[PDB]
Amino acid sequence: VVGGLGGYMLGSAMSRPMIHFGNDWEDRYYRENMYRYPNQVYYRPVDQYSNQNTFVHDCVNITIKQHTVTTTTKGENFTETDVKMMERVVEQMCVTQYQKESQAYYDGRRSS
Repeated sequence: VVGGLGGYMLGSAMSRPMIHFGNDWEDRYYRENMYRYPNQVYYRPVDQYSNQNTFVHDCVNITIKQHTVTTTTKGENFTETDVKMMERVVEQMCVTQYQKESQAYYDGRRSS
């Protein structure tokens, strides 16, 4: 727990997507430095929620407050640029993550 976190669950596993920062150099810089960013995202269970917006952005909030602290406490030091790029990343991650947390719920709750 990040010294707060009301129960937050970690993700599953996703990869490096191919972001669209809309600057040529940004698309290069990320293509090299993408490994700095997390391979999972922290979410809340779908068990009540409403609004994909807040699922993704509270996920992005916490995750960019977790994989900072988790690493920024070991003497890594995330650049400003990395932090803003990581936003696009963890946003597109947690989009796909909520597709699991909704579907694995709504389909898991079938049985046979």
